[PDB]
Amino acid sequence: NPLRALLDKQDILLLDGAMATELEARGCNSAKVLVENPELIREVHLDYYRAGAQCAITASYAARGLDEAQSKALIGKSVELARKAREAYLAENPQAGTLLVAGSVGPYGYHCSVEAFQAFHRPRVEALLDAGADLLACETLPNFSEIEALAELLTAYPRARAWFSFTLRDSEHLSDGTPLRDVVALLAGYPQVVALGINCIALENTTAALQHLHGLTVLPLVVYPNSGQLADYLPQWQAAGARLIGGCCRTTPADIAALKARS
Amino acid sequence: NPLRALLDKQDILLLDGAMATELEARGCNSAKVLVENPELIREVHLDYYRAGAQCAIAARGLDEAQSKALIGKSVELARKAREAYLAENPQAGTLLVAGSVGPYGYHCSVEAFQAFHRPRVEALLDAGADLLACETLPNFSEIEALAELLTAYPRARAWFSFTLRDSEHLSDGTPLRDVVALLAGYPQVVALGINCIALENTTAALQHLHGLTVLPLVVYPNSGQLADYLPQWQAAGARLIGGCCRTTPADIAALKARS
Repeated sequence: NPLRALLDKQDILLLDGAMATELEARGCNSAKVLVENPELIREVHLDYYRAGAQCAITASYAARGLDEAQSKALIGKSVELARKAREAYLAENPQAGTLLVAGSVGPYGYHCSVEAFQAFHRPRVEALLDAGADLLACETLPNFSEIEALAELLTAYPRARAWFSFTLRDSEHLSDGTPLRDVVALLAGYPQVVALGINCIALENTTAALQHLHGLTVLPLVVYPNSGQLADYLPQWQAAGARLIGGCCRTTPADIAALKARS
Repeated sequence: NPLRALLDKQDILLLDGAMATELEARGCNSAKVLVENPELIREVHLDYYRAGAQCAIAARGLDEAQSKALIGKSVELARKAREAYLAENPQAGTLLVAGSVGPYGYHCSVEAFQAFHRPRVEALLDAGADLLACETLPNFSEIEALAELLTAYPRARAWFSFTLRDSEHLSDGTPLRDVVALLAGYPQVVALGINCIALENTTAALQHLHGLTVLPLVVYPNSGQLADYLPQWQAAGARLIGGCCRTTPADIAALKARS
């Protein structure tokens, strides 16, 4: 468990934020930057580590024209860059403790078979795991059937660890309508899933959602919503069992810096 | 870009001058005036706008939420004078308020520089500054940290002005070709130059930078005429000109005339 070392020493584990915002500042215009401007992506990760983030989440959301062996080299490269920045930060501040790189697995795109979802995600899971991600961020998941497929797929790789974050229709249901009490009940049978929560969601919908999950599981809860203060919710969220906190769309290293201070 | 509107119409953008001189004239004797005499500071800014300036430019028992209200207030006052001036003479064009970001005064970590400057940057930006004056920067490492810190605020725009050891090196010894090469990778940095410097050290410095970038150069040195250098400086790529220590609205008035 990559989270056990940290959660035994501190109440809050800090995540990073969006990537696009920092890149826009440096004059960027999706996975072209991994080839043409890899140094920028290296620097953005370094900034978040500096602002106080303890876990980095990867860039570059594969491509038309490449086979699936080229895609993994691309996907893997984003993990490598996050790793380079981490080493760089550990050289600067040796007293910074344990830092992690999380490889991202976003949603498909609907209704598919479990095996259809598994064939789709398997390239990326292996690419991220082989590249050296400490854990897998299964995020922005709206579909229950797709959730099953990912948790089953993970069992093929015994050393993999992951969290599962979802999008919501309301405070009690997935975006596809599935009741949260079923999603939790499912994932409870999967020890590899080490954390649960929500992301890419509006701020004023986060707390109720967390509160509901808070009653269904004592797994560390994960929260990183979109920008409007984000650091102002940290008390409510922590009380709702949230232990991994960061930001999504429209967030910058500044929001994470605010979080560091409030913890 | 706050500067394109002005730089598309005129060769020279006028900055203001010192503050202490005008305040001394009105009978002042660090942040006591922001709370006790805020009207005075409003007037000095109004005075500089009249003289021809187009751009206007502390905890101890206080927490950092109070400091930002103080720091923010100084931008607000400059904004009030601007509205006051634009009510009086509406045909005066576009005027800007620049929030100041001074030096750490050495060696600190990048994160230490960023933690130090983050309160003030957010305070100025939230208060409504049009751009940030990163001035009197002697230290290269502190310069990096600041350019990086700025990327956290995508809509922020800034200029970077430095102090020098000679005409080719920062006060910390770093060659200017390194400072320029670095800041060239940071689009938010919209102008470069020098400030708080002796008059007879300005032109050589500008001439060197002139060969390294075509960004608008910023110059505002200490008092000795300051307006007498305006041709030399403009020829050296300078487009933002004003004064620093010991300068008064008179020096800015002189510049207005010579352009």
